[PDB]
Amino acid sequence: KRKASGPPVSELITKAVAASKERSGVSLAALKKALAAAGYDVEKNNSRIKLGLKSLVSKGTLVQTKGTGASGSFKLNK
DNA sequence: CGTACGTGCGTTTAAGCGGTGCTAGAGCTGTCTACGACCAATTGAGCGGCCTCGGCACCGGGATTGTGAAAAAAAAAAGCTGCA
Ligand SMILES: [Ca+2]
Ligand SMILES: [Ca+2]
Repeated sequence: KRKASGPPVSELITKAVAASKERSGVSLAALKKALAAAGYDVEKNNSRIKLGLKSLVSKGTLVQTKGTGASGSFKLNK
């Protein structure tokens, strides 16, 4: 009955947190802190989270509404 | 990407061919009467009509089923640890 709680951590989650936010939103900075809130402070995972972007359009998971140079305002169904 | 098929060879097999010999049975002919058309009178089954009353179509409201997204929780690739 204590503090730590958070995510399931991959493309099951990049699709779940982007959908677990009630509405649309920007960048690596929104998605990672929702994914690292439990206590696992970000170390080497920084390249691993970063990679997910081409992996999502190539495998067809999130369309990006906004964003250019490692920024991406990712969408699901409206 | 792996191998199931096609091609082409030499070897083996029995189909095909002609002939003979045998006789089952196909198919023809004649006779004869059981059987089915045809008939008229008889009459009852099944037709149209007509009435009724319970099954079922439709409704509303509740219980149940099944799908799908998220959130959590087991379970394996991706990183490294000193040992030996
Ligand atoms: Ca005859
Ligand atoms: Ca009737």
